Amino acid sequence: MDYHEDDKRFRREELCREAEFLKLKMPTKKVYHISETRGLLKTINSVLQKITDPIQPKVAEHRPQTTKRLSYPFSREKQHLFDLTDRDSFFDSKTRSTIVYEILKRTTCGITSLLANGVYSAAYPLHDGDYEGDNVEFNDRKLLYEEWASYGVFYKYQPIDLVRKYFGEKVGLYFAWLGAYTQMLIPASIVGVIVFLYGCATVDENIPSMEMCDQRYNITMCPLCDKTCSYWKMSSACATARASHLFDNPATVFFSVFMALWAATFMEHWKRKQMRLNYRWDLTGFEEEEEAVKDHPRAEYEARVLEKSPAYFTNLVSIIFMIAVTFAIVLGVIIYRISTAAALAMNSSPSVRSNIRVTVTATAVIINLVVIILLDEVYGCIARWLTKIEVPKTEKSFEERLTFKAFLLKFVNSYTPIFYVAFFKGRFVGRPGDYVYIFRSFRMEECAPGGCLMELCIQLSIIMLGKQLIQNNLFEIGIPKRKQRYEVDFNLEPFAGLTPEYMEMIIQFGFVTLFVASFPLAPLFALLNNIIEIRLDAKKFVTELRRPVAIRAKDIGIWYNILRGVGKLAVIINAFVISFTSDFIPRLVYLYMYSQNGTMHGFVNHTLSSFNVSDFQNGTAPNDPLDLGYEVQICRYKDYREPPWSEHKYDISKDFWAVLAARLAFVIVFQNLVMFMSDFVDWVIPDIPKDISQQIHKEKVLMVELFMR
Amino acid sequence: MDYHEDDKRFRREELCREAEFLKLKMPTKKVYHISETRGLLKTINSVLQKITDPIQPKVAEHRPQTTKRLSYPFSREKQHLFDLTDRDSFFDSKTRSTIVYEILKRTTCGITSLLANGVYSAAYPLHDGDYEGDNVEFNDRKLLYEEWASYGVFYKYQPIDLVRKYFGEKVGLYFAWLGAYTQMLIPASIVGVIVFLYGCATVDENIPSMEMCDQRYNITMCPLCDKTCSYWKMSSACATARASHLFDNPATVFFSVFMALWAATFMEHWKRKQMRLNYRWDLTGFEEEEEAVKDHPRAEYEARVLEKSPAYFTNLVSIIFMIAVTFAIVLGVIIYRISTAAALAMNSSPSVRSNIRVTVTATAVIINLVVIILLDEVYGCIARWLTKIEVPKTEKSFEERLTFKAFLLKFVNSYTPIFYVAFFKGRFVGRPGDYVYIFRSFRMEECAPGGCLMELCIQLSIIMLGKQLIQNNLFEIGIPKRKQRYEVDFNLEPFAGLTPEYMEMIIQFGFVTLFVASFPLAPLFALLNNIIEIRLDAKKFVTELRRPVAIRAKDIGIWYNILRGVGKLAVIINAFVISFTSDFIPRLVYLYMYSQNGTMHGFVNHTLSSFNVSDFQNGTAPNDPLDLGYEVQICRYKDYREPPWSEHKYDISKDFWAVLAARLAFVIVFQNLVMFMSDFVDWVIPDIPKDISQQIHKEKVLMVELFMR
Repeated sequence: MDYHEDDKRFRREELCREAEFLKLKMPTKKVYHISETRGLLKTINSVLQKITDPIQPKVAEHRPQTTKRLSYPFSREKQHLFDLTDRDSFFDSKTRSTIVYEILKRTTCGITSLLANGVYSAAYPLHDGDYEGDNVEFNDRKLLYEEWASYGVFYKYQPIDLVRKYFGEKVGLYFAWLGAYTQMLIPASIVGVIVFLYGCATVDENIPSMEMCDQRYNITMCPLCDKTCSYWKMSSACATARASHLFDNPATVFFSVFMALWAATFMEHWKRKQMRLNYRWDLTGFEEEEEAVKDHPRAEYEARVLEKSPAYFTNLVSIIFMIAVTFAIVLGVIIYRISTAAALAMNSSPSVRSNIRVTVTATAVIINLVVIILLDEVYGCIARWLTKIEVPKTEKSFEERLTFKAFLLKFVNSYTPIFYVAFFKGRFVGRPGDYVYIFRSFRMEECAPGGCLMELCIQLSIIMLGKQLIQNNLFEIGIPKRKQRYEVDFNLEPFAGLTPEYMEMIIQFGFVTLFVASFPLAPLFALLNNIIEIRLDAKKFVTELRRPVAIRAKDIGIWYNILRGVGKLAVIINAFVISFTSDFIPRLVYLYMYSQNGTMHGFVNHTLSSFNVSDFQNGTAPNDPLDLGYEVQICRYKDYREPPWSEHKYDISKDFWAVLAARLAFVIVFQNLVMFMSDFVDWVIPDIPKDISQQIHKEKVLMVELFMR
Repeated sequence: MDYHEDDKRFRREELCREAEFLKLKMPTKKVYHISETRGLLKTINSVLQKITDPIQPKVAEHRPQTTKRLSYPFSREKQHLFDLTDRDSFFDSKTRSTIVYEILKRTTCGITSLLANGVYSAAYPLHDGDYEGDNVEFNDRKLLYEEWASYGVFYKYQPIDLVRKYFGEKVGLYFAWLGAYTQMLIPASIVGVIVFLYGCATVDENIPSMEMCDQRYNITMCPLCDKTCSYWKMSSACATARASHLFDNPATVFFSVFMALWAATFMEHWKRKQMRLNYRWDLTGFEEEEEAVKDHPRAEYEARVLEKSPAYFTNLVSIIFMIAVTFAIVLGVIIYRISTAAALAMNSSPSVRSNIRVTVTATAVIINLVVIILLDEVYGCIARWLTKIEVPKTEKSFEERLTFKAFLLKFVNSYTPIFYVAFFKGRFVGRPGDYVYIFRSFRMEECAPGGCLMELCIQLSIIMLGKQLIQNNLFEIGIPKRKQRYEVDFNLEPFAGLTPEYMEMIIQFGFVTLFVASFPLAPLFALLNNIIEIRLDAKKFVTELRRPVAIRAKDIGIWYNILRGVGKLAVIINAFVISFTSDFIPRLVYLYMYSQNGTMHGFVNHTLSSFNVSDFQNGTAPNDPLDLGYEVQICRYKDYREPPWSEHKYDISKDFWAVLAARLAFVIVFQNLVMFMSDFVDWVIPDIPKDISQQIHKEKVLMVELFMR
């Protein structure tokens, strides 16, 4: 139980005589405006503040805000500056705490650096009543828990107006945006599953997968290892071919075009939605620059340079930042190197001959992801440290700049293994004549049997699927870190902002639009993550957290630029994934230039290249030839080269240049047309809606001609 | 001589009784506000209007505008709504005519459709005094002629403030923008001439031009005609090789990168410049939509549909518009076809044997350009007609939409021959085994001897150089169409807007940034056109034209979007001009893959392909073999194919695929990096300047704290 107050205060009861000395200076300044009262309880005492009327419209008229009017045309109230209710119970606790907090910022000797100084420990508004409990008299928070934050009701809409009224415009703006994201993922997921099912239908009626799964060929490949690997049948490893056609379907290209156009129309939908929201709440964009106090070490260094009586050191630490990005890349690839080398060439010790080499990939990805998740906090801390060194101007500039520097780091270490696997995997190894040795002592890396697409898909799928669960489970074992009202809310967690909360969503959006070329069904997994995530966040904002202060923002700001950036980067990278990785272009080239008939047959016989086994470099031979055939005289590998019985052997063939030319041509055409379409749907859909335009115009007319009297 | 009036009126003295009947209705409405007086003179009488004071600040306070204040902080006067001069001679004739014109628009029974109706013939403000003349008492127009509009003083700066004060914000905005364009062309031209001179230096020290100009080879090419052409020496046509190296220099690539970055920094410079101009004149962007009356056939069709008691027919005529664009393309190429066929295979008749075939190209381009310039007015008239059929909403929407539809047409017919020559010229012809016949009766077109770059350069150079002169000279032979003050100004030309005046500048900007890949030195020619053009336009606005009405705009609007569009389109098209046309990539491929040494030699011996002359299709042989050599057994052509003594003959060789792959790879890399750099310099340079920001902030502070008293 309490009376009707606004903002709390947590002092620390017992240098320290300076803490208690200066501690009473601030409330003497607070006698002038607010009516404060304090109390004594169990362990450490607290200070209380209550607003009185005759200064509250003084501060409410200090700034221009809108409140509901007296008149109402066409079944809806209108808004104006400050008049025509007169109840003395119409100021919401959100608004009351907002005004009180503005008085807290305005006077100083600010309370922010005073709070971080050590004299005060916390400064937070309280909430009315309690979530759930017994016999509460219709709490608003209880209503919000009963309608929004429970797992039982997930499929019903966001009650966005109530959450705006109770938590403020920023939090409500976040949940509104995530609502729009999850709502836009529905047709993306449905079309995703349609494309995957069309992949499932045409499995047993294609040419390449039959020709790989066929018996009676006795065709043998080159050993793909240095020492301890033998020759192997094409018909042996044929599951990966079946799933390969399940993923590189000629409908998946259509799905990629659909996804780029989907990202663009998502941007349009959200611009339109925040436009109508900024109608419904506040539209006056004349927010005062320089109003808030500056970041205090700029004042401290201004005292230093003021004693001395630079714009170069920031550029120097920007170069330091780029250095950090580069070794973030190469350290990422090093970590993938170690993870692939979790268990290499271990066949000599057990002699049990399992040699399945499938779960090895799974351990590589899992151990890999543990290293990413552990490294991520480190990169965040380096970001805060470096940005702290930079000494920016204000609070807003500090938050913006820190946001950017955090995002680059999480982008890099979160997407570098997928870039390594999708592109640079099995390209740089030579012919069986001469292998490319790294560290000048052993071979680089061979591809997966039948294509390096499977590692991409099962690696991608459990990052996007399981990153959250591995993060939540492992994060706690790692040591990461009649009752009175303020004593309840003191024991809650503090509030830290929304940047660690937006960040995961932007990266997830990356996993959607950056790799749906080789792997469809991705918006499905993002949706299944998303439904659980939104309600988990709601339960976090109600249960485990104290109230925020509700600073009134008008748009999310930087995150829209980051989304537009990722959504524009998507196109070129999907072009390279379709052309290079997906093995789609050699099928079309073989269907148009080397057909020998109408349709394709012997595509696999076209790709392979017939090495002569007598030409290894004295020790790169297989150790024990397995002799599945009686003997073996020639092995085959897939690199488009000429057979050895021609006068030139092992050189770069004609077909390599032909297929390379076709691949690059597809990159040009795809990138240009999809840039044009994505710019087109930007141009077509109006950023402003009609209803808001004519509705604010009608409101302006009725306000003026009702106002002149 | 006159007294001090503002706006004239031209009636038509003698159905007609309705003209004189309704003609007196408007001045009876004008008795209420303005003091009008009329006169009688020579041929057809006129009506005069003079403003009086006590209604003039009524209308000046009807709208918010800024006028100079009384106070001045830091050596500069400030501005505010309307107060604190009080002279009754401080309203400029521009402003007085502006207010009078607003009263002319506001009351109706509008004067615009009344003017186009037939009752009134003209309605124009007059000017003070006269340009030049004898013993004038310091005319402002005389000052402007003496300082700005004369050819004698061209190199001195634009007096932009005076022209804003005397002609208004729109005209001054035009001349300001063109000033920025011409000023930005200086370093572009200097770097252009540096690149051309670097081309001039390295002529006699290269490999390919020596190898073409060399004697002692006796190498012969295939005849390049159907019947009446013989075999020819490579050393014969060697001027075109020399100039070819003069144009496809490996420094010209650097110049192309410089030009894309130049276009982007031009956009930044002009955004910044109109920002400071909109500081100096008017910054309140809250201009009233729907204030002006609507376009009258929308009211007429609203009367029709109002009797009946569509949004599809506009889409249908948009499809009609796209049809018009397509046959504008193909008609353009047809016209080039005719112009190339101005004199074809005429060698049979004279038997004089000149056969120079150089001036033939010149006649093709000249006749071509006559056809473009004659066709251009037709396309303009179709644009006005079609847009008239569309029936838009307002005047502003009509001007915008007509602007767009005019620009597409002039873009298409102005750039289609250069697109045909640069790309599609000599690509589609086959090998000497089988030629590609168009119309199924005769051959398509061969390339120019030694490269199709010369036709591009000499065709481009005289369009951009001579289009203006041919337009001005031919345009007049084609029949294209004590004295009192208003009788002087009646005999002047009317005013038609700025769209035919912006249009030539945007197309010229196209000729700069769209084809500096194969042809440097282009900003030089644009500069030489430009200096003459700006002063010719100034002399036009002073001498041959009556005054405009000075509608206050705040930016050029649509033309900035068109400039950004062209400047963004420049990159991809420069990539294709460098890669495909410019013959730069085969030099690099030969320098890296078929070197046989360090540097290049025998590049020409590498390119040619050795056809066997015994394999023509019974009549495609040369008619009379010229027999410059005793006999001839093999001819050579440049198409990357295999010699006939191999088991495969005349097929597509390896080198064709290799060079094609290299070309497309260059297109990808160039387009992406130059998009990134052009986006980068957009991001770096601040769109807002510092001085304007802090200066308007200081003005706001001083205005408020000076205002509270």
